[PDB]
Amino acid sequence: SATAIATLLRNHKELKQRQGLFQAKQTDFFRYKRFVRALHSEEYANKSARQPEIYPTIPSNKIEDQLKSREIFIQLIKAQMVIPVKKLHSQECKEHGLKPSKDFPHLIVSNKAQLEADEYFVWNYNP
Repeated sequence: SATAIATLLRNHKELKQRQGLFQAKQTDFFRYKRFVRALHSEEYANKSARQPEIYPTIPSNKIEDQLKSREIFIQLIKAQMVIPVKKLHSQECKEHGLKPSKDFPHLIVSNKAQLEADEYFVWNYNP
């Protein structure tokens, strides 16, 4: 179910996912709110319409939506298929013992995953 959702949304257009440098490998990363938009995409709606037993349905009441959206994403964090990260500004890479790249931002593991809108996450899963 964590695996099922991640497999379905791993490349979804609404993640607007970019490549960054994570522990020295090129890694896709995205903001939490754009993952929520993939949960509201029509792909997810049709798969939860047919297998609500695997893909949990997103209610329409706005606050049950928010809670069901984070419940789902927390399932991905616990399965270790996404990792919360910090996206470093270039001037910050020397504080962390890194050197900036022209083509990619540096990402480092984040202390806590409080699931705010623009929190960044890297994928840690390839189907």
